[PDB]
Amino acid sequence: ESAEEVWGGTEDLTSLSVEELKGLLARFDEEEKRISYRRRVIQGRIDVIRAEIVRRGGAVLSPEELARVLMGDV
Amino acid sequence: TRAARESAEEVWGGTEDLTSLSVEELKGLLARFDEEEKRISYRRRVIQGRIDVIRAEIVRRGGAVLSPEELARVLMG
Ligand SMILES: Nc1nc2c(ncn2[C@@H]2O[C@@H]3COP(=O)(O)O[C@H]4[C@@H](O)[C@H](n5cnc6c(=O)[nH]c(N)nc65)O[C@@H]4COP(=O)(O)O[C@H]3[C@H]2O)c(=O)[nH]1
Ligand SMILES: Nc1nc2c(ncn2[C@@H]2O[C@@H]3COP(=O)(O)O[C@H]4[C@@H](O)[C@H](n5cnc6c(=O)[nH]c(N)nc65)O[C@@H]4COP(=O)(O)O[C@H]3[C@H]2O)c(=O)[nH]1
Repeated sequence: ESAEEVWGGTEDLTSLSVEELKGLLARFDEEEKRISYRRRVIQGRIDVIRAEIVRRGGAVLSPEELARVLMGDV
Repeated sequence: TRAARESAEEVWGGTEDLTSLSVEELKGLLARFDEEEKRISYRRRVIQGRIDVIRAEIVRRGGAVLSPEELARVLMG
């Protein structure tokens, strides 16, 4: 929370100390871990939604075809 | 890879069986999902942009200093 604002008024980084950067880094890292996770998940759910469109209906996908779809070829 | 799944109470919130959705609805869901995907990938970009900037500054001055002793224990067990 305090990370979003301090990073906006801190202007340049030398004004901070190392043990303060370790703090900004920590609270910005996991926010990136879960935003990237949430990203890859919905990105994968899009490849199966688009793949579903071309299989015309209730396409149950064998573990064989899921690999192809998840790479990008839906 | 675990903390994300815990706070991911909204990523699998009201999801539906994609093999049950009708062809018409799939296109309607593709639109909604395509908009959040492009919005989370931007916030992702600007965020990881900060991280690289702050990680560079740290390494520049003090850095990830880890005494060869403690580091050995990390690699050992
Ligand atoms: N449906 C779907 N969409 C996807 C997938 N992966 C990425 N996208 C979306 O489409 C764009 C992908 O561009 P790219 O040609 O992979 O081009 C990417 C890629 O070249 C690079 N990039 C971003 N993150 C990474 C990463 O973690 N690793 C690598 N190697 N390149 C990355 O930055 C470019 C722009 O990324 P963004 O701004 O996020 O823009 C991304 C994102 O909005 C996927 O598997 N499925
Ligand atoms: N072509 C393409 N491939 C993609 C894209 N998004 C993800 N990938 C692939 O999927 C892997 C996992 O990405 P993640 O789970 O978001 O995990 C990512 C993400 O969390 C993070 N990352 C990616 N780019 C940056 C960056 O510029 N700064 C920081 N701090 N982290 C980054 O590190 C991991 C990157 O791992 P990579 O070795 O790049 O490995 C990436 C890359 O191989 C994309 O848009 N386009």
